[PDB]
Amino acid sequence: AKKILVTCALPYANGSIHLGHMLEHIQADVWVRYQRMRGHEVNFICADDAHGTPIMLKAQQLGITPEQMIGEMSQEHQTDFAGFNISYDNYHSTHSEENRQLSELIYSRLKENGFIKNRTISQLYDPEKGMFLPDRFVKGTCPKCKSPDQYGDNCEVCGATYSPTELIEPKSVVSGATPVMRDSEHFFFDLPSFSEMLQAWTRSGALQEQVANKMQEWFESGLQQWDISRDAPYFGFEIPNAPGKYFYVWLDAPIGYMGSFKNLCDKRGDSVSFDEYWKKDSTAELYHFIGKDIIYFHSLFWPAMLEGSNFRKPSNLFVHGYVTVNGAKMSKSRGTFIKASTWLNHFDADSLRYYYTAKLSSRIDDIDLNLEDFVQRVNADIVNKVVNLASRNAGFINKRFDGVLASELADPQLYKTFTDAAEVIGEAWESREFGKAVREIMALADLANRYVDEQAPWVVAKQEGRDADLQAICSMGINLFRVLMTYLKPVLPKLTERAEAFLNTELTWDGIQQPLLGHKVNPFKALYNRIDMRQVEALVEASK
Ligand SMILES: [Zn+2]
Repeated sequence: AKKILVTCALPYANGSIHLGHMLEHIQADVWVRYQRMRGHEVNFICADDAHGTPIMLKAQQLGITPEQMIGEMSQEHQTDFAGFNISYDNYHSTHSEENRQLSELIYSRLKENGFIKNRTISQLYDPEKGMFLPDRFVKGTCPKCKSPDQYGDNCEVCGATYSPTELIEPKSVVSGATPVMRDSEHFFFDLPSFSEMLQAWTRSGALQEQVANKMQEWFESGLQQWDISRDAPYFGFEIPNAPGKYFYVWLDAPIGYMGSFKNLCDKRGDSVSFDEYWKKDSTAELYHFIGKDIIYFHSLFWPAMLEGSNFRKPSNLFVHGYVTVNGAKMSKSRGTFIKASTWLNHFDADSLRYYYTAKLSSRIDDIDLNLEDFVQRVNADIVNKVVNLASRNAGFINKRFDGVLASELADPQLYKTFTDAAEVIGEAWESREFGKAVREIMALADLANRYVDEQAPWVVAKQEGRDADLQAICSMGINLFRVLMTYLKPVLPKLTERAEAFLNTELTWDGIQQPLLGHKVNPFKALYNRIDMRQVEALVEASK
């Protein structure tokens, strides 16, 4: 009955999708698929974050327009996400008319409401190229240790940090020219005016405890005003009434959440849903799945901007930790910085979806992809626990019973044990306690395989006169498989499709209450094959 709008953070347009992005998009997709299974109206919304100085400069380096470059990367990203079955209702771009109109609208309301301040700043400027330089486009000699060729605000030899204005013999990374200090008028969002409102959000109990604790540190330090403008030359949207000034990504990137939804509504010819979801009086739910590095933005700047422009605020923020591989941050030299596209050359999507889901929880702790454990766990749980219930039983049904399952459950009390677990498992999906859900599902899978072992169909099948017993045993196992695959349907979309083809039925959450009786199933080739460490080694080699 609920109306739910769910986002993931917008991938930056100047890098390929990697396993860190995939943790976030898979986590959100599992949640979204569960919510759809429970009958809710769900809109899963994302987009590429496509503006700014690094994008402008990279396109100039490539000798193509920024529009061409971001279009190519948007296609690459969407191809990768589609390969992992991320079920967006719309994937748009911050470089869009919807985002331009919403950025202009929000800015105009913030300004009319007194929340935009003008301030003159001083920044390093490349007088040959004719542009202000972000810190990382200034290089020079470390003032402390005198090491040459250091970039931005820190030295990678001695570890010192300093303003780039302290670098010795500074050079523009863009042109090689010596930069100079130049003043410019910038426009700032008066975030400190929302401090009391934001403090009340933190105490409310909606947010992850770990997230609320971080916000307390930020209130202690004191909220600052945030620059929302950039000078030309820029790739982005110009500020009304301010020639030569553009919206900085702080302002336009999250508006892409709104612009992507507006695009979806407009393409559908739906003239009511945008306001229904984003007006202050909305009864729809708004959730953002994000990582640890963007908590401050989404918990402080973003709700303040929405409040100040007369829009509703997020219902909650769902924050996850970082991905590690083999216990450490992804490492290019070790081949553990793994692209989504590369992953799919070696493994299917369901394997990684399962592995991350088995590790995920409602906390912000990091998620480790241990590659040895990945092989062991996929083979143990998918191949040998869940799919085994179908593969060990379906042959007898197809070959000796014309594909027809028994007319009654052999063990109705065991079946009820499995259906009774739906409440706790669904609550675990709902609360983002994914690891708890998987543990419960796999405990049931162990109980199902225990049942089959106890009945010993490989013995019954060779014994004269026991056809009916064999059909009963094997049909019971297949019905337990039906239930387990329903619980795993948010996690394993492709395996689920194969299971539905075998079972001749769509799997629905409520459908488990009606077992398959006197019901024709289909033959299948392997539903899921084993993986091995040779494939892991190949993936690692390919990623170096
Ligand atoms: Zn140094």
